[PDB]
Amino acid sequence: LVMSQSPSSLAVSAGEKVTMSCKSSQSLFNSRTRKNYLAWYQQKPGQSPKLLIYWASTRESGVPDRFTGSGSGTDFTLTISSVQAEDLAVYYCKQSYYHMYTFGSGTKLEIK
Ligand SMILES: [Co+2]
Repeated sequence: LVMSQSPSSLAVSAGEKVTMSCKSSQSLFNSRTRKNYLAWYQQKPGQSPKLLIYWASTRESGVPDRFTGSGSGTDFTLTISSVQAEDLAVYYCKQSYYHMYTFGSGTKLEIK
């Protein structure tokens, strides 16, 4: 199961908005639980990953609503409104539909 992300890199100014995509090779929706098993992680310079959103659109505790996840099946999106300098990082989507979870290659976000 391959996880494809785009674009590879983004360079924007503070206050702008960005949208990144994550496409799964197989549908990640489960009709029994009615949940898309797709998560988004934020990885800051030299640190371990931080879970941001799970079940495609549900935010973790303390995560600002500037971060918005959406999509279902095979095509997902993570949107960041009014980007801030602190958001500088690499964002990864991760599927937990199968035993062995899989990560996408990520989208690097840099602030000008
Ligand atoms: Co999930």
